[PDB]
Order: sequence, then structure tokens, then C-alpha cells
Amino acid sequence: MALYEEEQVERIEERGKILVSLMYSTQQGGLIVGIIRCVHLAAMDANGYSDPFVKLWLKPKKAKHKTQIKKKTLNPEFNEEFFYDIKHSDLAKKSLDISVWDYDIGKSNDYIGGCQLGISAKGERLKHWYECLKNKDKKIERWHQLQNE
Ligand SMILES: [Ca+2]
Ligand SMILES: [Ca+2]
Repeated sequence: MALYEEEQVERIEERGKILVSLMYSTQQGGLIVGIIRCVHLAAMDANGYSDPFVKLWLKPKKAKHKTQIKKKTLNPEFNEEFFYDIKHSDLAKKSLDISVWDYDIGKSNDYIGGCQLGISAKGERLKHWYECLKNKDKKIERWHQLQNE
């Protein structure tokens, strides 16, 4: 069996959920995004696990970030924080795309799921974003369900 065959799952959830923190820091003049952990991720490898990592894109180089890769887990702890230099008055114009990926070494990475937070989001995604906006210097966390895009 080839390396890449260990890394495939077809199929064919249940993609899991992610704990995100948001804080606008007036002292620092920017948004601090925390990727804390995920739970119950979908398995995208034949061992019944995944090698998760998380990418951030603030829309619309400096716009992107990505965590380290966790090996062989459906419940990764990341505890990473990322910073965007942006006036508070401009933060409502943006959308934060968050996507979780299964790293593979002999093929394309596998998509697990994502969420997008922003004023143009719906439900709990919007709520979390507005809350950060309406409450400076306060760390606001929230679980989000990972969706298909
Ligand atoms: Ca895979
Ligand atoms: Ca993998």
C-alpha cells in the first residue's frame, strides 16, 4: 500500500467544531484571534484520524495565518494567537475565514470544514463577531460548528 493510500478517505458529518477567541486590543491597535482547540473532527486518513491545522484569512500576505499541524488527532489543542493590525473603525468591513485541514504527505491536504465570522455572517457566527466589535478589550470566545465552506 502506497503512502498516499494511508491518507485517503472516500466517502461517500459531523465535521467537528472549533473554539475561537476574538479580542480587539485598544492598547495594541488590532484584533487578536485565538485558535484554541477543536473537538470531534472528521477523520480524513485511513487510520481513523486526521492531522489538523487551521488557516485564517482576513478578507477582503499579512491577511493570512496558519497554525502548526497536530498529528493523528480528532481533538487537537492549538492554543495559538494571531494579530491583525487594523483600526477598530475598519474591523466591521472585514470577514474572517477560518478553515480546518487534514495535512497529508503524499497527496493534497484534505478539507475538514470551515466557518466565516463577520458582520455579513449569520447566526452564532455573526453574534460572535458583533460581540467582539461591541466589546473592546474583552476576550470573546465561542464554539463554531465546522461547515462545508
Ligand atoms: Ca487525508
Ligand atoms: Ca493526514
